[PDB]
Amino acid sequence: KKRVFHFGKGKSEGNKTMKELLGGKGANLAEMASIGLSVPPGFTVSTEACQQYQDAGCALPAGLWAEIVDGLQWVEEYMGATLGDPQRPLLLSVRSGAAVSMPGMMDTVLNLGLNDEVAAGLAAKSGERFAYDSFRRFLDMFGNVVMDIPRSLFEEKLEHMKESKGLKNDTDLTASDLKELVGQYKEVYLSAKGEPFPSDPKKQLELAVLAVFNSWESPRAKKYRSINQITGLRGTAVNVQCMVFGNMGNTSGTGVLFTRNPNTGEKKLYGEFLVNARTPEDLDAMKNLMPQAYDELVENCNILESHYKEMQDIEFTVQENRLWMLQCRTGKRTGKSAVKIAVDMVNEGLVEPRSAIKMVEPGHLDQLLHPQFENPSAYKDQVIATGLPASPGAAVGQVVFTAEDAEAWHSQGKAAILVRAETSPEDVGGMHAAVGILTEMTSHAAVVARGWGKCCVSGCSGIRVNDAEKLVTIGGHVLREGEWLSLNGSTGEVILGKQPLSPPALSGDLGTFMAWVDDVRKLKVLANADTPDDALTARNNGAQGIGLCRTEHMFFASDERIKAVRQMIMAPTLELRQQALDRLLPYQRSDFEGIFRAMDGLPVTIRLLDPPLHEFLPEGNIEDIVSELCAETGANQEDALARIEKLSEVNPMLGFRGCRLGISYPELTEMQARAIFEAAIAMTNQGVQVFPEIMVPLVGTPQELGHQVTLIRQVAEKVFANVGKTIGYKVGTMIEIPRAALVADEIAEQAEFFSFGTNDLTQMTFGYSRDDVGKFIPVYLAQGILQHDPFEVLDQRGVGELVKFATERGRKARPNLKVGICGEHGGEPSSVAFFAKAGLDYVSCSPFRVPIARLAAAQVLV
Amino acid sequence: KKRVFHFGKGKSEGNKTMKELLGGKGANLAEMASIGLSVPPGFTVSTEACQQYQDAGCALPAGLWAEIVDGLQWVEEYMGATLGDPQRPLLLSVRSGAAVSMPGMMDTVLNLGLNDEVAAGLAAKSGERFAYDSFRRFLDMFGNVVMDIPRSLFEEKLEHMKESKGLKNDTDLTASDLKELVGQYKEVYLSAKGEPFPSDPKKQLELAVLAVFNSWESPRAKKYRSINQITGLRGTAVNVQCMVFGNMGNTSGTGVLFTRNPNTGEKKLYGEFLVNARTPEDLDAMKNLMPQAYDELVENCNILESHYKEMQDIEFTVQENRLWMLQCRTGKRTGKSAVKIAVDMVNEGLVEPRSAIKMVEPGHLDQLLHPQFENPSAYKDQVIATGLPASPGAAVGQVVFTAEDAEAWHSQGKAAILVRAETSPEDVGGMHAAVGILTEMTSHAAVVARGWGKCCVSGCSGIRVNDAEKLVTIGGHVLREGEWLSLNGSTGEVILGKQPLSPPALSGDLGTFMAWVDDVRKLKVLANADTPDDALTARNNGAQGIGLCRTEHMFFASDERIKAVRQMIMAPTLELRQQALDRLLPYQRSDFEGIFRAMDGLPVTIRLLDPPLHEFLPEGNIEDIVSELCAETGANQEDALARIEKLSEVNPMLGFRGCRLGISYPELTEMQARAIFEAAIAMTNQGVQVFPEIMVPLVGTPQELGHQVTLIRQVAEKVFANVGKTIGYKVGTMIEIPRAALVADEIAEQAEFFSFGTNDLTQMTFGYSRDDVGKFIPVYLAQGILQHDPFEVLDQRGVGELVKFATERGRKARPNLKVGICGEHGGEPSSVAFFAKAGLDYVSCSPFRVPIARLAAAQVLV
Ligand SMILES: [Mg+2]
Ligand SMILES: [Mg+2]
Repeated sequence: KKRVFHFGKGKSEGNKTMKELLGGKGANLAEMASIGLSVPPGFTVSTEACQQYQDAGCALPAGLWAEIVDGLQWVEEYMGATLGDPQRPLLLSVRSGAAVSMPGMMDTVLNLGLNDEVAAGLAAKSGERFAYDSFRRFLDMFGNVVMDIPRSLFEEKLEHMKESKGLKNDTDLTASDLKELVGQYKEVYLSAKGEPFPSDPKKQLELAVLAVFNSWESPRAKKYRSINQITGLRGTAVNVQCMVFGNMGNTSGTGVLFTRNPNTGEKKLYGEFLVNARTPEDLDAMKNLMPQAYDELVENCNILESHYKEMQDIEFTVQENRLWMLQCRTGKRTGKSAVKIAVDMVNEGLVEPRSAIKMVEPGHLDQLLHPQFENPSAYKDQVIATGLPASPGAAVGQVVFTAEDAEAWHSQGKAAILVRAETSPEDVGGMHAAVGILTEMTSHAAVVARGWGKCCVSGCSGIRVNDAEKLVTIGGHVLREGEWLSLNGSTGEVILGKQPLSPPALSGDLGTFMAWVDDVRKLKVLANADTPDDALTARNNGAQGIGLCRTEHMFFASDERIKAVRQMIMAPTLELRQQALDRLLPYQRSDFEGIFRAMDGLPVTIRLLDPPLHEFLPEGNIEDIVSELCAETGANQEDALARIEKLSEVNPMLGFRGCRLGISYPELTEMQARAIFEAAIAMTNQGVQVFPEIMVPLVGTPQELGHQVTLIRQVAEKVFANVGKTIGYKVGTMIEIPRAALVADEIAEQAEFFSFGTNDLTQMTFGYSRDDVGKFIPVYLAQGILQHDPFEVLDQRGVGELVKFATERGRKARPNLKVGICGEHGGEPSSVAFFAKAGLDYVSCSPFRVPIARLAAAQVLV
Repeated sequence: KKRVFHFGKGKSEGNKTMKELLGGKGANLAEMASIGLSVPPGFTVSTEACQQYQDAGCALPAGLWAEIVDGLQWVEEYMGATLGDPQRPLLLSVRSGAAVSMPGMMDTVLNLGLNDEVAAGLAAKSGERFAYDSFRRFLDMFGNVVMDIPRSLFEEKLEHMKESKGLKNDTDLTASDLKELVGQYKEVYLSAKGEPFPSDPKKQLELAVLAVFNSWESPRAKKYRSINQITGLRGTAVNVQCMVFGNMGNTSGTGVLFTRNPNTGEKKLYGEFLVNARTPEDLDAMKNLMPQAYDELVENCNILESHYKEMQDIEFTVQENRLWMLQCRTGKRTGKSAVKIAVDMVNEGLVEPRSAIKMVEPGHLDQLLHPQFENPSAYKDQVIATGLPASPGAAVGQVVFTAEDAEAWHSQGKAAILVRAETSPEDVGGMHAAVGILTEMTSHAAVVARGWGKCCVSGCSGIRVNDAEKLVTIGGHVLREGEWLSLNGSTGEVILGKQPLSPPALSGDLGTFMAWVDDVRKLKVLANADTPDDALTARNNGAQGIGLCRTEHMFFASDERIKAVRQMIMAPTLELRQQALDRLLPYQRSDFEGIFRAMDGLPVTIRLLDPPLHEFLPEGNIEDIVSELCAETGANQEDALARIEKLSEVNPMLGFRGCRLGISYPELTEMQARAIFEAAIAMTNQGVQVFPEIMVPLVGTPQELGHQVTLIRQVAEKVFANVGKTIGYKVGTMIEIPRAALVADEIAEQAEFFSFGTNDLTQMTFGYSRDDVGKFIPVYLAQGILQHDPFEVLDQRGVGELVKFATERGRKARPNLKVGICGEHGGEPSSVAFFAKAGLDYVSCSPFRVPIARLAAAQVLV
């Protein structure tokens, strides 16, 4: 067989490697057959046959039809049926298929080899209504796809029939009605084509083949190929196969199933079977009717899992007590099911760890990191609305309408659902105290929740929040302060009442799976945390330390801390401006001690003040901003106003911030370094292992870094002397300025470690203000100008080149330079993959993204 | 002579090439002597002698003193005088000097070999008061620099003498008073050193030599060397020479001069001579007293110019009818003098063009591009204040206090001086109409003037501008509207009245000099102009076309045009938003026709709209902004407010601007392209040669550029068809986004030319908001973190690498890719030099910077 390959249970001339000749689908059919799967017999016309076709004057090649006939004869003899015979009928299916995906190809044609005589022979065991309904559809399909007859001509008589009969929803058409349409359809063949419908099965087949070959050069198919610059190909193949039915009596039927439970992972066939074809009946009912069939099904499923090393979602049809395998694909499943299956298959000795790692997707794993309801279905009779999955996870708490109230609930150890028509940066404190957030995937609330791993249903516009009064209008029900409400941040649903939460998992399979993940990955995964509590949550999620502790975020923690910063900025005498810095030192030192204890034994990287001073000022009308500052700091109006204007900036993202501030106000960096080293020593004295790292933000030259490094080392010497003890530590820098990447060799002389700030790097490289990019990104994506939003998915070609240059040049200067990334791409699978192959030492992300990062760092290596 | 080289008129063992052994100064002295200059005889101790010194146990090397003695004997026999002899006295000078500049070295010591006996022998012909005053100074100097005796010990007796005598301003001290101090000074030698002042000339010399060798390892000298990582050196040399005086009678004197007039360039000795030493007398008086001397001077000057190929500023001393050449250096001169001298020296066959080009500095040339007063001195008795040279040039006009009034004066063809305590972006229209600007080098007014080439004296804080009333308080005089006032933007002066302006130059020397400049340069120099009048001013300054015409600046031209843009932004129906665009089309088309005619025969590159739409909105309180917009566009309050907020941005430099706007609102780019092509055809039909170029701003990907290019080419096809004519044109892009540089190979597929926008490129590369960088740049420069402001002087190491990468990769893709730069570095000498060697095709700057650019593009090549 050089152009036509037949195939059947345990028989096939082709093999799984011939994707070129047999096309993707052909090669798979051959493989499925080659391993003993009960697949209806058939044959495949190679892509060469399609090439010789278009080349030999775009006409049917010599000898092909001969081989095709051999194939069919082989299939007929195999199935115990013949093409165009009422007694022993043989109906076929004709599908196309290239080596790769390709649109515009001839649509699948079912039940070929059918005619008035065969249709009657079919009504025999399957029924009359089914036979002629099928004959009608075939005439339509074969006519439109093979003969190029407008479907409209056919639909013109189908609806013109109801206009006389009495219905429009086809299903009422009786047997005779169908026979009448069959006649009317054939006349369409004479009216449109001039000639009659080919009643000879062989003629149909021939045409169908030619129809497929011609589909390779179709408009859609060529545009597609022309767009992706797809060349070499050679054409499409022709996959022919036998039709089968489960309506030839009670000794037949159809069913679908997952070789394993797609929700729990339990190793048990999970599906349903329909007898003679109503509503489905479970599997156990099949064997109790078709024993030899159910047994064949079982052996088929075992084969699938043994060979494909994966759970399968299939469609089978048992015809007259004989089972048939029609469709098989890797089965979708929940994360719970994904992890259990991966682990059982390893324990079963079916797959090894390195392969199991690829069986759990980031989406699967995410599901297991947040609490979930016990039965999202059991509460269908209670759902009262649906919004957007701003942040996955299940939550149950009492309704509240203010951050302050949420915080209050939290302080009493109680669960509250914060509900606000919309949120603001001032409610952030309450949003963290709430067990769930609900507002009337891109909303600013959603983003915040995700990092915390907090449930949040945003964009639920079908809601009205009554503030004056303490109630909210949602769906048809009204909820008032104190009433229970459930939120599903994964589905976006807003159930009513107190739905149950699945209890902690005891299987240990997640722990088992993750140990493989951690064994395989080379990248370390750190966490971005600014508080002792987040440090703990990061450690519990497997973080190997803290790659980024943002000191500015340690002040927006309380009104008191914020006022303290303002006092600093408004100081009149250095005698007081130092007193204000001294005040900030305790807050810092206290927070660092807490973070260090939580990270006992792990490296902790703390970044020097980065935001422009303007950020720590009240917001609102200028007059009011001035009033608040005077009351909070003791400054007069003139000075306050002058100071506010002086701190104002046109482009704050590139203004007076980062090391520029640290360099201009040395005392600031000296205060933070003192706070760090003193906290470190205090915790060491209590037996905590502390490995502090100090990082300088927004550096663009070696000089800026050197200046800050000198300051840090000086403070370290004094603190160590004053406390009579010394501990190791490291000084490093952020690489978020494109210039820094360019002169990374020079910068590496002073920095012991590099930490890419791809957020800022992406902003400066693209010249994109993330704060304002929302005004044109949608258009860029819609227009194909951008493939992905650079802020979510690392732009490997651009930003990526700078990361590579910087990494290479920095390590050439300091061979053991530690290199990481703390931008948000640090928790994004495709970005993490790029960082791994770029040779970075680690990635650092939010606490709850840590497991995802770990998974991604392993998957890229296997 | 292997360690000590003597030298005299036409005699010297060393030569101009021995900068290593003889040090920079030694080699020069040798060269000066080697060509027959009348330089007092002397000798130089090689740097080896200094090395052997520090190495042989930091002590005087063997044989050296022997050679030193040979040298002195040679000099004595040469001069007809002996060391330590009253009758035939010989006084020496001892200077240090390495191969390169080096601070911390032993200070120059004059009149060595002096004592009580010699001092008397000196009082003989020079006088008593001079002799002992010199002896006193020598004792002091020799004691402090050679014996390490605190000057304080000496000054303690110098002021303690006046406390008894009766004066403090040394010059009254009589001969005997000096003799008394001489005695008191020597006692300081016994009190401080223990031993007496070495009265033996030979001992002094020896010590002096050792003093110099020891100066190489001095604190200051080592820190300096340690900072610049200066190695290899080997030490400093010792230059010894004979002293000479012009106070030994009427047959002696001293004088200084320029071999050519430093103000006009006239080939005539320009200087003054002082007899026996009062107030100086001109040169002609020298010959009429010392003929053989004046004749020697003449031959010396001719030699200097013949050998050094440059005008010289010197100091000479004629002692007893014998001339001596003491100091020679290239003479400072005005730009007028620089150009005339360079051109005459070529005509004289003294230097060739390639060398003359290096004789005129950018500062020199700048002086000749703007009008100047006839005699800044003649108006000294009229100056009434002094400020900052915000923008060079002389200006004479009537005082006015509003832009509107300046514009009014201009419309009547009259000269006005705009005077405002400070200026704003709204007065820009009047500032251009004024012939001069004056406000009460970094002020925003100054910068603006420079481009226009307009006179401006900013920062003249000693001024009070009375608005209510139409007068201004300056100096002691009060000026009211209409009164004449003169401004010097070069000096910063504010003369009173109507001072005369030098008439146009007729020499033709500037034209001659510039033709050499233009012959040598390879870079073409284009101009940045947005109006027909600026295009003309650029052409008159030698611009070879327009590298950048900013279309946004073509709208801030008149209230009407600005309102038209606002109407566009506030359009309610597309039926009107197009009517608003149609309105903008005429303004554009009309301006382009004008620009094209002025640039007949030269390429004109026009850039698509670049500023964020927010920029075209009124400024002020929000409520007022809304009111104005409603009145100007017909919008209601709600919509106006919504629109204003919607256009607001956090970081406008990286927001919704440039091609992002052109891509999101295609009609905008279609309107501009139509305007361009229609203007081009209209002018071609009138016989003007038009070579239009369309440039796409702020591109970061090939896709953004392709999208805009497609739009442009479509409009070009329609316009050419509608007008039945076709002309050539080009499409290109700005390279101001770091990412664009990185993917310049891809971008080059669509762009026919690259134009670097180093302003923006520098902002994104450094992450510097130029609008806000002023808050830390001063500190960075003061702290040595930055060498230069990157926005003025191209950062070759960083921004420069991106320019190189982009240029190389872009040309590899499109070999004939035209590559230029239009950022401000395009007119900065060191930046222009970098662009030339980077292989760019051209630079484009403001109109009046064009000649400077041309000069710089030539100087880098010779
Ligand atoms: Mg950052
Ligand atoms: Mg720009």
